[PDB]
Parts: sequence; structure tokens; C-alpha cells
Amino acid sequence: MFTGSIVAIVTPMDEKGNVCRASLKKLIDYHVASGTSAIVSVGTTGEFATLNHDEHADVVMMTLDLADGRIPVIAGTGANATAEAISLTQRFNDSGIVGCLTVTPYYNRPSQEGLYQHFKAIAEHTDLPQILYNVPSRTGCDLLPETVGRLAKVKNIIGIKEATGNLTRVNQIKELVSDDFVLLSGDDASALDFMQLGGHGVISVTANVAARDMAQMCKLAAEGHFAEARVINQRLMPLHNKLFVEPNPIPVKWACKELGLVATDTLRLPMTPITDSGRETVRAALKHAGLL
Amino acid sequence: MFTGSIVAIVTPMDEKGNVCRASLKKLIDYHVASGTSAIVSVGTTGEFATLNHDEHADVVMMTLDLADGRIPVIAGTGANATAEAISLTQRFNDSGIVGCLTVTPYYNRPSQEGLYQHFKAIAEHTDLPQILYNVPSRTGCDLLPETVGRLAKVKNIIGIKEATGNLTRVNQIKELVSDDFVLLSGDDASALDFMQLGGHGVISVTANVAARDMAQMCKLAAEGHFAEARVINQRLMPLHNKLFVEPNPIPVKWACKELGLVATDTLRLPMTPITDSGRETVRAALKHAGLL
Amino acid sequence: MFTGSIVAIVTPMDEKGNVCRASLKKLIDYHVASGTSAIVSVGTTGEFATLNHDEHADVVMMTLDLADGRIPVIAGTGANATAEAISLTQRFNDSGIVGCLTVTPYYNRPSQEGLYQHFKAIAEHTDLPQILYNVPSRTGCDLLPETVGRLAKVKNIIGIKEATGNLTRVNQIKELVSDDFVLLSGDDASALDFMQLGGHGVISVTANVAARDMAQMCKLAAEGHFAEARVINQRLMPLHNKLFVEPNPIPVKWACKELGLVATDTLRLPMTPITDSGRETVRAALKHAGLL
Amino acid sequence: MFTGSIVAIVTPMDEKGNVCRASLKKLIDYHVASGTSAIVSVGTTGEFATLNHDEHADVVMMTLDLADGRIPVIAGTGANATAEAISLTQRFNDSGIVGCLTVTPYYNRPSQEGLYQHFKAIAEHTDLPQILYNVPSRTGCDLLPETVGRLAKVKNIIGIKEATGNLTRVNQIKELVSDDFVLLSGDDASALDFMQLGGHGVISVTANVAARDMAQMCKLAAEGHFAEARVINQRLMPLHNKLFVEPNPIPVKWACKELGLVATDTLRLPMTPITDSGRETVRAALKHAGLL
Ligand SMILES: N[C@@H](CCCC[NH3+])C(=O)O
Ligand SMILES: N[C@@H](CCCC[NH3+])C(=O)O
Ligand SMILES: N[C@@H](CCCC[NH3+])C(=O)O
Ligand SMILES: N[C@@H](CCCC[NH3+])C(=O)O
Ligand SMILES: [K+]
Ligand SMILES: [K+]
Ligand SMILES: [K+]
Ligand SMILES: [K+]
Ligand SMILES: [K+]
Ligand SMILES: [K+]
Repeated sequence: MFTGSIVAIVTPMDEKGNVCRASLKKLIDYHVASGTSAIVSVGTTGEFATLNHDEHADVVMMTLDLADGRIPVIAGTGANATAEAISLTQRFNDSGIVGCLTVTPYYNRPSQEGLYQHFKAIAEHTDLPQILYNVPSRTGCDLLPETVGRLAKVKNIIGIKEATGNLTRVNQIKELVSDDFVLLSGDDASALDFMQLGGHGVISVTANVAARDMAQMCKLAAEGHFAEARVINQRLMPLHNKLFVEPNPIPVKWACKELGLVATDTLRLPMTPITDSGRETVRAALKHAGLL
Repeated sequence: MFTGSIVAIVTPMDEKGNVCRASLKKLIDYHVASGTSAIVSVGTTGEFATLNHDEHADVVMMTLDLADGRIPVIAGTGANATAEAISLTQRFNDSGIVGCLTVTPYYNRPSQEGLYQHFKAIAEHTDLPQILYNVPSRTGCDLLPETVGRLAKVKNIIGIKEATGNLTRVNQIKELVSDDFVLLSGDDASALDFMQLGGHGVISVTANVAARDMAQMCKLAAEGHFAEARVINQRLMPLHNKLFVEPNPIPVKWACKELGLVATDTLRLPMTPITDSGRETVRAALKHAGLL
Repeated sequence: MFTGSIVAIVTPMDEKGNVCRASLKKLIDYHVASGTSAIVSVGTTGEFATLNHDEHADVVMMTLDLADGRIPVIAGTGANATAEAISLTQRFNDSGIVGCLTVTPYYNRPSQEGLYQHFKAIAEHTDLPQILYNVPSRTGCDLLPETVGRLAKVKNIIGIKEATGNLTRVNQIKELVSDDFVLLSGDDASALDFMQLGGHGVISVTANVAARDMAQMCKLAAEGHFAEARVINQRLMPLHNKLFVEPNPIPVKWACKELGLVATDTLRLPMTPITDSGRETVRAALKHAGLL
Repeated sequence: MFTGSIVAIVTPMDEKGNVCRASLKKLIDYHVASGTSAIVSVGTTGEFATLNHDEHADVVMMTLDLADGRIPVIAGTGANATAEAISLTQRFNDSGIVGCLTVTPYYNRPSQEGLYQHFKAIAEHTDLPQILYNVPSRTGCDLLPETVGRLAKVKNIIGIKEATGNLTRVNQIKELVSDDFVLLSGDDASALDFMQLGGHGVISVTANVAARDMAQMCKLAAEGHFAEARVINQRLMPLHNKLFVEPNPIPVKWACKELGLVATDTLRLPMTPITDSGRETVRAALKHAGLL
């Protein structure tokens, strides 16, 4: 499923930084009960940077096993080296995932032509649908609409998670791609705006703790009921912002612990524990959203 | 050497994308002959993002073997996960390398506290000297002077490669650290200015192809002969700029090939071959520098 | 009228830089015939910076006289000194203008509190409706949604011309103001997007040469017919961009001369004549729009 | 003097917002006593935006009268319309002022060609020396080094006040102009660095309240005693920064009042009185500097 509210799920960890199966099960059951459309496993929010390839694959497989066919799983498969991305993609072929979320290479700042070649090569070596992920604030590069239009001609490149927060991108990309290419926000604070302009859903951090309100917001938006959706959005807005008061996923993991959805808020270095001021800010945002 | 003209050497490849030993040897002999102070092996210009950890270690060790004690070798050891940076650093413990160049974590955008913990943990697992590397355009995070001061208190954190191009950083950092902490430019176009303000050298892209000129410019700078150093700088300014006409190290590899220093200008995706326009721009810059 | 397509009209000049009444008459008749909602007289596009107060008032009065009640006129009344803005506003009280367009102070960078006091004072001393104008790229300051919400409580502050191009502002402001407060784009390239998110019209540069298509686009948008509006927008998009290929109003004045709407494309220094390359670019954009 | 510590003096006011002669006299005597090199009258810190042209001329002429030949006076003569800048400059022809400080046009964002024509026309209508002033944060335009080179060819264009805070500009400009062209910092926090790179002084906000320290710092810099100059700089750094805690000249006027140098800290809207938090921040900075 590549529309509506899609959660970029946390990778819950025990105190040693290893994946907590019991906590993940609780999250997945929560998303199944709450109407989330799909689960992005080991995206940014899932700490892809700090899991090695084997651990990363283990988390995706554990998420599929636990989902048990009740909700679709999309795997994070991005890398900044094209061979690495291909390799990681092969590990998931015939796994049961419905598609992959593949980020623009980070740190090395490839050209637009390099991005085209990167993603083209990855798509060539799988039959899985691929969702491109643009987030320049993290990567140092910006996959522009022109290049997205070029890539959308590749049969299995089927959408984009656009995390610039620059809402002009929605219709710049839309006019260059076919009607069935999926435009998904990757920026919760501007996501409703993104859907109002023509976007098809959101790959959401906020969905980790407000799954039902997110799912209803995105449905109302898809039906054109923007004023109604905006009422929900306004109650979620402090959380959309304050989940970034310290680096993601530090706040959202604390929030999930505070609601009882995960056993511990542990992360891997260089992510560090939430500050006391951050706990206070995040808690106030949860209360504004009606969640505590 | 953590002073003077330090080359961030290219990782020359054959047409298959693997390290070319004969080319590496030719480069290293070139830097010995030219008066280069040290070699940074598998930094950004060396394609650290697209070598696996074994391949990266092989290049470092080959470069050390080839240097044959004639020129000190600093290993690139950065990673965006602390565990991984520690693993990489441990590969070089008791190897012959003189120190490590370790970039701020990329993509995951840690806090300053996270940066402090990351570099502190890496330093604690080696006796090797550590040179911090800040390059926010590539990483999405900025290691600010205050945190550099906190880190400079750790015994074996001994300097910084400052690649913001923001020359105010030189004295901001210098006032917070001891007199023996090394300040190195990571930005060739501003590096002469950086030394004029108090910096101690440059880790240079330009030195790959103008090694003698860079070493002469840095010596003049260290001696306080800025006007003579600027004449050299002016001849190299178009190269300093045009080596980024396409993404580093696409132009510098081509330049090395054109100068006969390497056998091929091959890179690994998502870096792609230089465009025709880019060849012409770089060739004009080489001609301005009197290298061609 | 404060909705739909509102033109920020050029101030046509003869070769000596003085206002050309015959050219202005032709423009005004064109806007009356073409369905433009209103005329903003001596806005940015009308070269407010380079007319003195008397000339500025003369152009507004000439525009009212020529409009002869057939189209509403809004006067540019902004200044960077609050006393100056008050003074200029008094010159128009009982003139026949329907309202004023008042820019945030430029150059002096007042605080948000300073902006509040500025605009509050101006509104106090007139009964004319006031439209706030935010354009940070010109002014060096940014009138934020919070302050817009404060000002919208003042009875005769009735809307805003929002020229950041940052589409998140639409609903940030909307949620803080009453339903009757007018949100107008001041950025033609993002205006349709701005209306799709809840904006009520556009104060347009493009309208100077594409008045009928602009008027129909903004009507379709107001009716919710965004796909239909977007077809028009796509034909206008090169013009929305290329009217800024050199500083506004250099390109639009040339375009108006090329269509025969004004006798000369003369501007006042520091605006200078269009370059040949700029003529070529603008002409291609006019042809894409179907206007030549 | 177009070297050393040049104060951008406040225009002290009474409670009605008009120039306070007794306060101006006290300031000017203070700068004579302190070793200030020159006074810039009705620059940015002098509130040029909110004085009318007659009021502006009155302050300049009063400041010249009060200086009584003891200290050279440079008049602020910028405008964003060329005709207006020429008019203002002509007011000071054969007056006793030593030169003019003329800012790039603000708000209307001319091209570089426009900037060249603007400053060229102004220079052609006076025999007075012209100091260009670039401050893009306030004006929305950036006078680049190439254009500064073109302008430096005009006989009476003799220097630049460079207020970008981008220290690369010092040597970019210096290589394009003759050895007698003056480079002055417009950014107090970077000004010591600016002189270290080759600049010849500073047009300073800080000198309004730390005149002796600024003059001593600049003399040390001119003599090549950078380390001694930096000790002074460090004591003044919090002031250099905190004089912008609220918009300039709100903090510096309050500081002048607190030091007993002026009778009142009144400004003209849209500048507003200093907040309580701001008073406390500025007072702490004055205490760090040992001025209180
Ligand atoms: N830490 C490295 C490797 C992660 C690989 C598994 N997800 C990076 O962010 O690219
Ligand atoms: N491509 C991954 C792993 C590189 C391994 C280090 N040489 C990254 O940039 O972190
Ligand atoms: N050129 C000055 C005065 C213009 C006054 C009449 N519109 C400015 O832009 O503020
Ligand atoms: N307030 C207008 C006019 C100022 C007159 C010059 N002292 C401007 O900033 O241009
Ligand atoms: K395929
Ligand atoms: K496709
Ligand atoms: K140390
Ligand atoms: K009123
Ligand atoms: K109102
Ligand atoms: K000159």
C-alpha cells in the first residue's frame, strides 16, 4: 500500500542497543489496530545509519514475521554507494516486503546524472517497487523534479518520499510524471499541505504515537475534506514540530516509552538520550495531541 | 606532519573500479618528490563512501607500504555510527599510520552532545592522534567551536580539518584550544586566507595535481610571506574552484589522468564520468596554473 | 476588490523617466477589458523606490482618473519610516482608492514588535483597508504568522500579500485570523499553489501581460477547479519565472513594450535596460504563453 | 582618516525623537578624547532610514560643526534611487566633510550593472571621496568583488565598507583594486579577523561605547600585533554580538544612555525601545568589557 498514513517505524532497542522483539510486536499490533496503511522498516526514524547490513535485514524480517500479513511492510534500502544499495535490495527480493524506500546518496553529493544512474541501476536489479527519498538537509544533495521525471519512466520506480518541506515540489513533480506515480510527504509539519496540493499520503514520524489520528487525517485529505483534516492537524502540530526538538528519533522513541508502546528509549551512538528539557517539551506536545 | 600541504589523495582505480597499485605508487612518489607534508588516505577525495571497510583498509595499507616511510600517512576513519568508526580505527592501531581523519557523522544529524560522545568514544579506543573533520555541506551537521574546545581536552584529539569555508571559525576555535592544537583548512579556495588567520596548513584537493605549488605556498605562509604565497594562490585559484565544477573527485581524477599521474579516471557510482564541458573547464584551469 | 487576479501595474515612463499618461491609459483599458480584479498602483513593480512622494501620488491619482470607476485601485503606501508611511497614507484618504498595500519596513530590520507598532499606527490614522506586504528577499525582514495574527485584530488591516514563496505560510496565517482576512500571493510562480492551499488571489506581475489568462486562472482556482487552472498556469510558468530573469520590473516593462501596451520600456536608475539575452529569454516565454 | 577605528555614530535623540545637540556634543568630545579616527554621521547606526533628507543633512552639519575640525566626518549619503543619492551627496559638496558612505540600493535589488551605474553616476556628481557600503542582509543585494573592481577605477571611489561578515571578500577585493583602495569592516564581530587578512580598519557600532578599546585594537592590528589586539577583541566580543540582540541601534543607544553618554535612548519607529531582557543582556556585555 503506497497511500495514506505510512509509519516510518522506530526500531525499538533494549538497554544494550539490540532490537527488542516484544516492543516491535506491540508497535506492529498498534499500527494494525490503528489503521496505518503500511510500515516503513529501517528508514531514517528506524536508525538505518547505525545498524549493520545484517542487523538491518534482521529488523525488516522480524517486522514481516510479526506483521504476519496484516499490514504491508516497505524496507529501507538506501545507500550512498550504488553497489551497496543493490546488495541490500537483493537481500529482500522474495522476502514478502511490498517495496523499498531508497534515499538519495548522502555525503558524496553526486550530480543529477549520478542520481539517475544510481536509482536506475538499483531498479534494474529487482522487481520490487521503489520509492525514491529526497531529504537534502540530511544528505547534502537534492533530487530535483527534472530528474524525478526521468526516473519515473523506469517501470518499477513508483513514487517519491519528498522531505524538503518545499511544497512547490508537489506540482513540479506531478506535471512530469504519470498519474499513477505516488507523491508522499516526508515532512510531518507540512504533510497536510502537501496532500492538499496533490500528494497521496505521508511517510510519517508522528504516526508512531498518533497512528489513528494520522490515518483519519490522511483519509479526510484524500477525500478532499481539508478543513476537517486540518482540525486534526492542528492538534498534532506541536508534536509534528517537537518530535524534532532533538535529533529524530530521540524524541519519538522517548514518546513511545512514555505511552508504554516500547520497553526502553535506548538509541545507538551518535544518538544520545533525550535531555530533561526535551522530555518536558515532548510531553506537552503529547498532551496537546490528547495522547497522555 | 600535521602542518603544511597535506594531500587528500585520490584512490586511483582501474577500469573495473578497483585500486590501481601502479597509479598509487606514481602518485605517492610524486608527493614525495614535490614536498607534500603528509597524505590523507581514503578521505572524501579518496572515495571513502564507495569502498567497503576491507577495501578501504587495503588502500590505506597499500598507501602506507608504498610511502615506505618517506611521507607520513593519515588514515580516513570516519563513520556515521560510532561502533563502526571504532571498528575502522582499530584496523589501523599499530600499523604505521601517524593519525586519523574522522568526519562528523553524516545523515543522522546528531546533536553537539552526540558529536562529543562520538569522538570521545573513538579517541578512547586508540592511541592514534585524531583530526576532527567538519564539512556541513556534506554531512548535514556542524561541529561548532564550543564542542571542538570540549573535544580538544581529550589527549589524543589534536586538530581539525575545517571545511566550512567560514573563516571566522579559525580564531573562534583557536581561542578555545591549546596552542599545540592544529587548525587545518579543508577548503582549498580559502585555505591561504585560513593560514593567514592562524591556521597551520591545508588538507587539500588541489595538491593532488599542483603538489609542488601547494607545498611552496604553504611554506611561504608558515614563514609569514603572504604576498609571495598569494601570487601562487592566484595561479591556482581557478583550479581550487574548478576542481568542484562537477562533484569531487570527478574533476581531480580526470586532471590526474590528463597529467599522466594515473592510468584511468574511473570512479564508483554514484560518481559518474566527467562531462565534456567539465573536461574543458578543468583543462583551462590546469593551463592557468601552468601545469599543461 | 481584494480577491482574484490583481495586477501590480508597471508605471510606464517616457524616455526621460517621467510617467506616460497615454501608456497608462492603454494599460488600464487593457485591465478593464481583460477582467483583472483591481490595480495596485506604485507597488514594487510600479517602481515605488524611485518615484518621490509627489510623483508617487501623481501616478496613483492619474490611475484613478483614468480608471474612471471601471476598476478598483489600491495604492502602494509602504515606507520604512512609520511617519513617512502615515504621511503618504494621508495623501490618499478620500482619493477614491479602495485600499492600501503597505510593505514591511526595508533596510532597518525592525523586530516583530516594531512591525506590529508600525502597522498599527498606520491603520489607526486612516479608514482605508490595509493589505500588509511581506517580501523578505527585498526588505531584510520577515513578518511572521504570529504577528500577522496580532495585526489582523486591527479592524482595517484586512489582508496580506505574502511574497516569501513559502507555501507553509498560507495555513499558518489562516489559522490565526478570521475567515474574512484575505490571503494574497505576491509570488507568481507559486501563486496557484498558494490559492490551492486556501489563498484568495494574487497580486501579480505576470498579469501585466497575461491579464485574461490570469483572471481565468484565479477564477477557476476560487471555484476549486485546480486541474483546469493548472493547465493555464503551465503555459504561464516560463513567464512567471522569466519576468525575474533580470530585476523586476525590467523584463515586464520590456514585455509590455514588445506587445505594444506601452510606448517605451524606460526605467529609473538603479534599474537598467534589459540585456539582449534577457530579451531573448522573455520573448520565448511570451511565445510559450501564446501572447506573441 | 579612512583607516583605524571609525565610529558609525548614533544620532542621539530627545524624547520627541529629534536630534539632541548636548548629547551629540558629548559623544563627539568622547571620540576626540578616545582616539577614534573618524565619524560616520547618519549611517545605518545613525538611523538614516527614519530621518528625512533635511533632518539627515542637519545632523551631518551639526556633527561637522561640533567636531570643529578635531576629527574628520564622513556623511552617510546612500539611497535606493540614484537621483536621490545624487541630491543627498550634493548637499554636502564643499561642506567640510571628508567623504561619503554610500550603501547599495536597498529593496529594489538592482543588477551588478545597475550597481555600477548607480555608484558611477553618484561619483560623477561630486569631488568627494566615496566609500561603497555592502550589507546584503539589509538591502537584498550583494555588491560582488568584480563590480567593486570595476568601480574602484573611478577616481573618487576609494574604498568599501564590507558588512557581509564573509572574510573571503577581503582578498578577493584586494586583488582587483589598487594598493591605495581602502578595505573597511562593517561587521564588528569579524573586524579583527578582517584586518588580519589585510583590511585597513572598521566602521564600527561597538566604538560608540568602547571607543578607546576599539581605537587601541585597531592600532595594534595596523602594527601587526594581532595577539595583543585579540585580547582586547575578546573582552569586546560579547558587546560585538549583544549590540545586535535587538535590532541595531536599539542596544547601542541604550548602552550609550547607561554609560551617561547620551540623555535618552529614544529612537524612531519602527525601531522600538529595548526590552527588559535586552537591557540585561547588554548590561552583562558592558560589564565583561569593563565599561560598567
Ligand atoms: N553506517 C553506514 C552503513 C549502514 C548500512 C546498513 N543500514 C551508512 O549510513 O551508510
Ligand atoms: N558507504 C557507507 C560505508 C562506507 C564504509 C567506509 N569506508 C558510508 O559512507 O558510511
Ligand atoms: N527612495 C525611497 C523613498 C521613496 C518614497 C516614494 N515612494 C524609499 O524607497 O523609501
Ligand atoms: N526612509 C527613506 C528615505 C530616507 C531619506 C534619507 N535620509 C529611505 O530609507 O530611503
Ligand atoms: K527491474
Ligand atoms: K514508473
Ligand atoms: K588534545
Ligand atoms: K482606523
Ligand atoms: K481586521
Ligand atoms: K579610485
